[PDB]
Amino acid sequence: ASTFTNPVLWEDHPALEVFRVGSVFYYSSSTFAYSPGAPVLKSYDLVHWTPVTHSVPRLNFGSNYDLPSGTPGAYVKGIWASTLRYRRSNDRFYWYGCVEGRTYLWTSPGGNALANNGEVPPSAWNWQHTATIDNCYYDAGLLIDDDDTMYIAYGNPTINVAQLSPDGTRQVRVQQRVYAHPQGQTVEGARMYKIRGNYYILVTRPADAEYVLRSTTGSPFGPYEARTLVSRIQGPLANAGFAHQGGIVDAPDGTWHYVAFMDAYPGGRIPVVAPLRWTADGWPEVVTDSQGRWGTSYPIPVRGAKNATEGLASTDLDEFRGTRFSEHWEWNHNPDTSKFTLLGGNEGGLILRTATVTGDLFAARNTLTRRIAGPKASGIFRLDVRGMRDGDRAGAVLFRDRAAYIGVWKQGNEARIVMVDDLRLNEDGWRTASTGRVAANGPVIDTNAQQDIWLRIDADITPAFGTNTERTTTFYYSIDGGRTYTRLGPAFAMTNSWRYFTGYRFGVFNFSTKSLGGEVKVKGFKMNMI
Ligand SMILES: OC[C@@H]1O[C@@H](O[C@H]2[C@H](O[C@@H]3CO[C@@H](O)[C@H](O)[C@H]3O)OC[C@@H](O[C@@H]3OC[C@@H](O)[C@H](O)[C@H]3O)[C@@H]2O)[C@H](O)[C@H]1O
Repeated sequence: ASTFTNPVLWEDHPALEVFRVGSVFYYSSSTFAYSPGAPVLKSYDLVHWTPVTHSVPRLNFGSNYDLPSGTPGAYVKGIWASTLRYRRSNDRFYWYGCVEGRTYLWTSPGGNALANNGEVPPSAWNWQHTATIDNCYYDAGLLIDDDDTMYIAYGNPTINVAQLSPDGTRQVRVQQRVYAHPQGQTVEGARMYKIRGNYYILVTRPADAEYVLRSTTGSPFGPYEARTLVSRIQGPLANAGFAHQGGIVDAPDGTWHYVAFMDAYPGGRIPVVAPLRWTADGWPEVVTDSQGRWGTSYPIPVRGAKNATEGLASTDLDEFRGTRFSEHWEWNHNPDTSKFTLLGGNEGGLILRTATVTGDLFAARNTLTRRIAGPKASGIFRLDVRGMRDGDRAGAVLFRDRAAYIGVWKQGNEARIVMVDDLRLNEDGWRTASTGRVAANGPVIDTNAQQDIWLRIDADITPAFGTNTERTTTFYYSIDGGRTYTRLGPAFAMTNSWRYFTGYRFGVFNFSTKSLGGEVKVKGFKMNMI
């Protein structure tokens, strides 16, 4: 396939950093209070991406990341725009991110990637907390320079550059205000580069432009001068704001590409790719289509690229086998590890024991989530719910700050299917605004039905950002082994607001309104494109 179409991945992976090691491209994204945090995706062509690891296996940023006492928890805090690079000299990946005023470094060995055309064996990833720096590198962009000195560009509304110690664990020096926009416009989203002898920093003007800065002195400390890379460019997707932020990366053939993202709410922020050309005077420019738009299709960045993949694809059936989750799953806040187990053996399965007593889904620990692929997808959870106890509520949630679910309520000796809507957080502070209402009752389910209940969410995430239209999701259940599905409840209208940042997700939850002791088994999950 000699060309590709935008977007390259229709899944919420915001604040991307991209770089190349040998034959492999790596992409790092932001995850807020979702745990594990800071996913890493891998590609051979900048187009087909597979998740391979997460840089922060459990969030270590403070006790609120364990959701100890309900809303506002650490909702919409945690990992904002951060940065990742691979250091050849010690075969180590470095992830830095500022969270609530301190900067955290997590590192992993690379399994000798520099020597194996950039491949990291799946077993070699092993991320550990390596340092904390007592300066906030808001919207950090790491550069490992050609002489092995490490720098971080950061800031909002103006850009600073810090020099780190040789081991990357301490700040040695900061130059403040290496760039300020001359008309007082806010910039942020720094990514930092050393390209053919010169220093570049990419910054965004939220949320519609990207500037390229270049050091006027040839020093990493600048000062820097700017040119526009994109400003309010049209395409390649409608109703998804503007392509901005992101970063630039070289393919093995020496050609450069700009990987930006779109505000494709209600789905989230998704990556788009364009080629770059370099001017004779040493600046990069986006290659547009014949109409000056970010093109819907372009030549493939790598020809005859490897197609091999690690682990389960986004749409692959996941029966929760083995000892670890696939790279697609993330908990809402850190999980209580004493309250879930992956069963292993022939069948696998995930046991979710109730971990929180609450009437409020947003206060519940151990809600397991994953990204919805767009523009439309069905997510199906298969459960055994015989272990539910009085007051337990479990099910499949369309999860965000305006949420709905289809699930099972156990009251006394009755288990029944319900559809619940009007679950809402207040965008001003993220306290609960509504704990929901039963919008429809489904049937009472007997023990045989309880042993195999299938819960289905059909979500439409077709972009609607900036429009007056809200997309809708519908909910279904099966109590005949997935052979027949029955619709339950109204169509649920989804928010287009950007304030929660993360897109809508599919999730499975289990909590109690009375007491702990109950459990469900999640036998499987499947996402189908619809
Ligand atoms: O378009 C959705 C996302 O917005 C960008 O993120 C920043 C955001 O930008 C506003 C988006 O809507 C515009 O109409 C408006 O004019 C933009 O300002 O809001 C600002 C910012 O968060 C702030 O960052 C600095 C920090 O110190 C503040 O506490 C924090 O509120 C946010 O990053 C993003 O580009 C796009 O995806």
